[PDB]
Amino acid sequence: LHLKSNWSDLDKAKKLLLAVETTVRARVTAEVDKLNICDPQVQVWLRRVEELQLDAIDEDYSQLRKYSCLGQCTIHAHRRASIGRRVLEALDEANKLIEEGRRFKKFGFKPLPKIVDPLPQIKTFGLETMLSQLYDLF
Amino acid sequence: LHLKSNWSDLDKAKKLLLAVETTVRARVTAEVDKLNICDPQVQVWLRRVEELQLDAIDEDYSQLRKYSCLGQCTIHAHRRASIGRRVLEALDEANKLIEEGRRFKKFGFKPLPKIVDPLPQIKTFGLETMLSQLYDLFEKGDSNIIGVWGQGGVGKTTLLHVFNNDLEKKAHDYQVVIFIEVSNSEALNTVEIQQTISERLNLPWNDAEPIAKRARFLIKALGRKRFVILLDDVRKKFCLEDVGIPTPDINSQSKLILTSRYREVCFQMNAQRSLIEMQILGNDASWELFLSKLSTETSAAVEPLGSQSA
Ligand SMILES: Nc1ncnc2c1ncn2[C@@H]1O[C@H](COP(=O)(O)OP(=O)(O)OP(=O)(O)O)[C@@H](O)[C@H]1O
Repeated sequence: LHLKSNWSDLDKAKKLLLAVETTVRARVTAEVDKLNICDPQVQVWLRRVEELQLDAIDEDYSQLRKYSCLGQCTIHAHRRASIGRRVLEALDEANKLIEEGRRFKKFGFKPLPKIVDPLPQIKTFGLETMLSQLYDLF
Repeated sequence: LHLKSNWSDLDKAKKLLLAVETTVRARVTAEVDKLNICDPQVQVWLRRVEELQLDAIDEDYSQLRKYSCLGQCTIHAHRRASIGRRVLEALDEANKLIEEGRRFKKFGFKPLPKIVDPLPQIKTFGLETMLSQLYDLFEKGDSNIIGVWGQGGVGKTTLLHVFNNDLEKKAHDYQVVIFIEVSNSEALNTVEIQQTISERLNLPWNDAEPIAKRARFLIKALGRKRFVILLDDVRKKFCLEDVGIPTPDINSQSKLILTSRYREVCFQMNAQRSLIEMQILGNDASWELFLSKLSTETSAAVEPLGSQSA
């Protein structure tokens, strides 16, 4: 019976993937604090991690466990194939994401300097006319 | 007969796994002592080690050893398959945990700086009214710069400490609260302030970076965060952009709180309309504070009521 072992491996992979995602997010947040934009590859990896949605197969396996009351009954044995393929797909996808996740070394890059750098914006009075004149000559 | 050899290998793996877990836990404890949070991967590994529960198969094999009286009898030979699979599963799982356990090199990481940094919480008396007033201007106030003035040593620093410590009770949208002690000099020692702000924002401090470039860097850094900076006892007018603090505007949710001994310098900070005068404590508050600084051998000589003594 490989289904239970594979689902347990999926549980371990899910926990370890949560740990890896937490570490990566912490590093990316540290880079962001330094005025740096997140690395595009790391952003794609984060998107794939967020879109994994292991909760769906978790609830699906729970629903099957509701009917896992008799192994002998086969009325519900048809959906075992769906679980058997989806759990394996989630497992090897998670393994690929883990192997990629552990490998990043850079997590950000300095963005190109902005077109305009903000300056102090102290409240002004009656400067509209001369500002318009400056725009006119500019 | 591979069962006995496999169980002996499981025993060796269990002992070596206990040793590995002890070493890893020692390293994690050392990292924790350094204010560092445990590495999530190491935490998951520790959880799996704790959830291994080799004692269960140990007792199960002992129960089988009670019936291990005859190899030939099939009465208990049925459970040999269960032992044969569970022992192997425990063995190769333990081997995987060992190979992973030996490989970690980092065991912790510096956590993100807290929303509020704790400050001394010396016991206060009769500060509730002015604390409520400070909250009123901090929340309702339409001006992002709040100025407080009063006589020297009337609790301005104490009010800032208690207010900053009380901010963690209430919920707010302010990510970072910064406490700055400007009264260290009248020459505006900018390096210490920049280091404090950089430390509070998890920024990597640099030694050879010029002051003006750092000021621009912090101005950009504070430009995306709703911050609450607490200047303490400012004594001369100084440009906020010079040190790196952006002057908050109505379009931003950041609030600036400063204290001073002089009304004029507070007026110079464009905080003329978030001004509160620090009134001295009342007679009842002064009396209840006075007892807190007296020994009972003296206090029990003064505290009791009813009987009147000089
Ligand atoms: N409500 C209070 N209850 C108890 N102690 C208080 C209270 N208010 C102030 N203090 C005491 O005042 C002492 C001096 O700090 P305080 O906050 O009064 O100074 P300050 O007004 O900031 O002074 P300065 O003008 O020199 O900067 C502290 O040691 C503190 O114990």
